[PDB]
Amino acid sequence: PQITLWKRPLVTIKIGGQLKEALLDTGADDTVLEEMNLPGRWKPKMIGGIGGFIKVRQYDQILIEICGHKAIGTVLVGPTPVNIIGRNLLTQIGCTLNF
Amino acid sequence: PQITLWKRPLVTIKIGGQLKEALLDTGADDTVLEEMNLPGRWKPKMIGGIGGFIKVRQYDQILIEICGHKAIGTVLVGPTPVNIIGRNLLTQIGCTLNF
Ligand SMILES: CCC(CC)CN(C[C@@H](O)[C@H](Cc1ccccc1)NC(=O)O[C@H]1CO[C@H]2OCC[C@H]21)S(=O)(=O)c1ccc(OC)cc1
Repeated sequence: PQITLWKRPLVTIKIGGQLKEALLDTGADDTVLEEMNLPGRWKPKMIGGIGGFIKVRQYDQILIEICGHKAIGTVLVGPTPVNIIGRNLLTQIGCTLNF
Repeated sequence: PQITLWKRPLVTIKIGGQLKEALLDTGADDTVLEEMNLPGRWKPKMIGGIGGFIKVRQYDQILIEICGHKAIGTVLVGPTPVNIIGRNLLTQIGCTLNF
């Protein structure tokens, strides 16, 4: 689809068999989701945003479906203010900016 | 143009007579620029993201040229690590997400 930006670009995602709402965030290198239980191993990492750095759990090679488009990649889980889909997954679904 | 997301979507902008590099950021409600001494009146504001909040100065009706596309709206200035073009201006240059 072509998504205009007068509203937040929010979409439904499916991860770990659960549906959630997430923000398509071209300003994020990485995908960061709010606290949740994910299966598999994870390593502690740190990521920085506009307000500083936070501790996150890094899950590698996680299956995640975005508007019916499948992606498999790194998902960070931690105290982000909102679920964000970053470029590591936006590229996998073929997302581009156009103007 | 069409901008892929393999790398950060940085573009050249013109504001207050200065050329800068800024992120085309669908996840940013508003436009946030690195510290700079703009003239005119402002009002204080706080914006939050990963890591918490930062204090910024809100200037209204600021002209920004984004890849030759003119836009005028609210611009926040503060200790951001990156220049961020948000949805308030992205809509004005006809920017959409597409996948
Ligand atoms: C609340 C949604 C989201 C933060 C979750 C909003 N951000 C825009 C993002 O695109 C920032 C924009 C951003 C980019 C780079 C440095 C600081 C901020 N990117 C970001 O935080 O990404 C992180 C996750 O991937 C990593 O790659 C970038 C940093 C990591 S923001 O910078 O904090 C922000 C921008 C405008 C605004 O106006 C109301 C309010 C908040």
